[PDB]
Amino acid sequence: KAVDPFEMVRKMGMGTNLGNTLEAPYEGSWSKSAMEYYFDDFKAAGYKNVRIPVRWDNHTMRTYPYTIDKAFLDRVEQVVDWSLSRGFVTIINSHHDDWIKEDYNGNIERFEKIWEQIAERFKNKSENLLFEIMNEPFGNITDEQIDDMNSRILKIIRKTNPTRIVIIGGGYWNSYNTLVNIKIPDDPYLIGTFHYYDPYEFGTWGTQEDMDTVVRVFDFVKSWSDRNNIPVYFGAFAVMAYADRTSRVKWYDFISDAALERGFACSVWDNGVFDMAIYNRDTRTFDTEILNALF
Ligand SMILES: O[C@@H]1[C@@H](O)[C@H](O[C@@H]2CO[C@@H](O)[C@H](O)[C@H]2O)OC[C@H]1O
Repeated sequence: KAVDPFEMVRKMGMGTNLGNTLEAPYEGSWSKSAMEYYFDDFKAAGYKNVRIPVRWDNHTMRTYPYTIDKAFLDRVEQVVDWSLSRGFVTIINSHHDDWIKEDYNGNIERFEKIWEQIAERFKNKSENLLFEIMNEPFGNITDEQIDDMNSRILKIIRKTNPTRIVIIGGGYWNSYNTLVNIKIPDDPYLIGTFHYYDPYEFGTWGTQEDMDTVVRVFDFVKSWSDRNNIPVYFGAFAVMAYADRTSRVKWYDFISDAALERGFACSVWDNGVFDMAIYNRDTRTFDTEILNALF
């Protein structure tokens, strides 16, 4: 007996991303690196969870045995503990580690070793630390390889983390269609996550129709959720350009109302740039209007 996915999702509520930080090529190379006070402010702001993207590529050896720099693991643990110590449901993953998609067969072992070491190093963390296998799994990889990856990375995790909730891609959506996974691993500690995906990238968001599209997507995902008995998590919503200020505020308010109503847990995307940012890391102030739209 441990905490179950549905209980975890209800607990996660609305949260935030620590974007363009640990998933940049090197911490700091993009947005300001992680500072402990970030978490004090997130807490004071109402966030109930913090997703922490991480790109392991440049901190892991490029050749066998694919060891992760101890120094980097220490760094991620420091940031995780700041989050966990403040009561946040904390999520860590693999983000922008595209090398794995560029050659699945050739790089899957390095990906396993990476996950092997992560699971090991955090095996004793609170139940509130969740393992998200890979940020946006859909794309330049086959549906079979995606399924193979989840099964094997999940199996690695389970050896040292028997009951820790793992997050895997449940599907994605766009203005034309929604895709959901039918092939779900047989595990009692999984949460499904969906992101906006468009296989044909080759307007501006915020309209009426756009909202009708999302409510549609959300209802289908919800049906998926009830049918497969698996909670839902929108790990990075509101990653779009809007026609104007008033439209942006409206979208955050809408999206979060619709998700929380259907019992979905979610994290807003915040790249810390002042440009899809809600929290200013230099002034330690939030875009109050948006924060109120989320809660
Ligand atoms: O500044 C850019 C970031 O905003 C960008 O972050 C992507 C935004 O969409 C989300 O779905 C992705 O997860 C997130 O990585 O990355 C590139 C950077 O230059």
